[PDB]
Amino acid sequence: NLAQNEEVSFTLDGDKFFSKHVAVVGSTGSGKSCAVAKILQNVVGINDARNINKSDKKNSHIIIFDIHSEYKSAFEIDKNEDFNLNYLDVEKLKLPYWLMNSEELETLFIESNEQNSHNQVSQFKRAVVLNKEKYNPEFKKITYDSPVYFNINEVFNYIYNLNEEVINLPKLSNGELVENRQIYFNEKLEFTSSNTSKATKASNGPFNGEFNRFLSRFETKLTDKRLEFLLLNQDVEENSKYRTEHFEDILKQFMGYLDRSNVSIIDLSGIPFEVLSITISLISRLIFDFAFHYSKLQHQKDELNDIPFMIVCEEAHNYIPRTGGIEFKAAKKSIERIAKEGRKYGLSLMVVSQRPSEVSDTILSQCNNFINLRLTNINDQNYIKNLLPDNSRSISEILPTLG
Amino acid sequence: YGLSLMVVSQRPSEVSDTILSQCNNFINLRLTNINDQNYIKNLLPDNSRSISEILPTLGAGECLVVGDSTPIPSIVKLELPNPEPRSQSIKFHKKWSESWRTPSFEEVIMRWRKENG
Amino acid sequence: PKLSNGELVENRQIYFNEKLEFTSSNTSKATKASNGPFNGEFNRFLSRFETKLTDKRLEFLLLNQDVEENSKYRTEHFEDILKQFMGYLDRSNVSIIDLSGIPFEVLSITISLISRL
Amino acid sequence: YGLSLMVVSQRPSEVSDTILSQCNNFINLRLTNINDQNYIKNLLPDNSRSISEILPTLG
Amino acid sequence: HNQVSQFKRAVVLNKEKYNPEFKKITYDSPVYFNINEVFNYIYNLNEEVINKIEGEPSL
Repeated sequence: NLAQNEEVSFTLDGDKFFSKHVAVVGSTGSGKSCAVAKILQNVVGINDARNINKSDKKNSHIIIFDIHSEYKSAFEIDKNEDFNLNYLDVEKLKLPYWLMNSEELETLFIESNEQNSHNQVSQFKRAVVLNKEKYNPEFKKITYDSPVYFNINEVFNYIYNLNEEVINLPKLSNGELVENRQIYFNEKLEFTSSNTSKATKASNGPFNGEFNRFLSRFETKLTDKRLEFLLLNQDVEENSKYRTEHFEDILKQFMGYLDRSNVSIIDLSGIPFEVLSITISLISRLIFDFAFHYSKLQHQKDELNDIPFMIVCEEAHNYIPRTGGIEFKAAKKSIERIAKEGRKYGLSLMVVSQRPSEVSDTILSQCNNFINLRLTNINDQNYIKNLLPDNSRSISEILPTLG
Repeated sequence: YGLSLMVVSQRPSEVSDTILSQCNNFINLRLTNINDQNYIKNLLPDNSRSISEILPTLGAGECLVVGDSTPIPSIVKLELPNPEPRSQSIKFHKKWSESWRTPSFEEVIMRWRKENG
Repeated sequence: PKLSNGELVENRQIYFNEKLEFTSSNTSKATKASNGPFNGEFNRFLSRFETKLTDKRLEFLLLNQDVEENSKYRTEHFEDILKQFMGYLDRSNVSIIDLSGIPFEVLSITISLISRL
Repeated sequence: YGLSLMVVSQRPSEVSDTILSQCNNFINLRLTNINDQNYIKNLLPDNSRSISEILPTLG
Repeated sequence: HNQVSQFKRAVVLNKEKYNPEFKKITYDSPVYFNINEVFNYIYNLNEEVINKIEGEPSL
């Protein structure tokens, strides 16, 4: 209802509002979360804690990137009204680590708080691609960026075979002269000493004595409970139940199609600050790929997307900052991917934030609708007023005077 | 060498000045951004800086022409093209008014990889 | 440079045809080996370069010459190409260049190429 | 997280602007430096600019 | 740059040696690291001499 007159009903053009990006910024105390929740209940069909869409389930799609777990009650209703919510907390989230491109894998495993040693990134890359090839023989082209299943434990055991003491033709001190190195992944293995010689050379490995602390940090990662949502600890059966043929199931639970939930909250409260960007980028990349393939498949029949996706980004000033370090590179890349393109393939981003003066302009300059609440910071006011397509003596004077 | 430019932009304030200043003739439609207003005012010749104040008020289908080719600035009404230009954009609201429609979510994943990758 | 099999390479030009395996660094005198000036300095460069080559959405650039029949194109495959942009093949008077499906990170490069041509 | 700031200074033009802008309420005593008064005026909420002209006079 | 790298390396080494139980020994970790042997570590790096006699490895 209009602020000036409470009897007149105020309405917009819905087809021109959600189909394009919207920026939602403001300040604490003005109910910015209040406005977001009201718009969300209006669009999904929550009215007076009751679902209008009882008999039939409307095709409303929403995925939310939550960092507080302060939006669950915005859609948690009594069960009798049949409005299910796909609550994806840190515990229930299942994101395989083998659908993960080169940069993300390297940043997750290889990158450390120190300076890396030579011939470490290359060796790990070779181990991962070789294990991908070994586990997936059916697939023709297997590369470092190929999303195919592999075991991180086998790669660790390969790096655990740092201790080569018998070769600088194979000379391995397993059995007598074992040739194939594929047994490296199966077991940790034990070799003999260097105080011996034969027809060939029996001295230290070319990589000998250079991965030691890399094994220390790496195995520390392999036994991390906070990172349990990557299915990293593959020893347990449930972590190994998901395979290349199971890429289907892990993606339904993002779309909520496993439980036909119109709203899919992805609660990222327990995600470590070191792996948050990788998670955001992976989810964004897979959503964009799904939308791209889905749209391109339907061009043959001469119609566009049937299931549009709507993504909201709770305080996105963190992972797409205006200025920042290398921590949030992949998240920025993926959010830019869905920002610049996604109108063609059926994707819309309603980014929400508290500080719009600290969010990257490469994503803020593309929202065709804005709902800004009360502002207290002057640079916030100036930046918002400059970004707004229409501001003529009536929009530039109201931002601080809001209630 | 037979190359001249004509620029089409929603926000003239963001296009680099290295080209917009090279334009001699202008087709100015309705504008609602003060920065665009001022930037256009600055680039326009002084002969129309008085009539240039009408830019926030051009009705639908009306454009203001300023430059050398026209003898004097004028407001020209433009006839609709035939066939009309249309973009196959997706509007989200009607697709959200329908029931749940499964993608069958199999052939898309098959299309992810053309043969094997 | 010394190969793993021991054959010294006199011409580096063999690198073009295939990849080659080398020997290991040794501090002794009978088989002394030293790392090259560019040893291990292109690992991230190589990874990103393979990532760019293996992209399926960038097929218009014809980057996968190794397995596809994209090596057919030559210096001989030429100005009949140029006439496609400008429309002399079908005698089209309007050269519309749609760039909706082009991925965003290669849009500027393609625009620059067409403009310079 | 349960931590807040109540900033105290005599030269607001010298304190970094990226914390003073975080302050929501103000306790303004007499100010005699014009460069500080202009800053405190520009940082204040709009409803208080008219009443803020008392700062040089408060005693 | 070399000073920063050497100092952080020495601090990490001392922190790891004196705190074996902790795993993610980082340069910001609030664990004990004595400065006398860090200064000594810089001293010995500044005065180290490598042996290049043939046969034995260069240590």
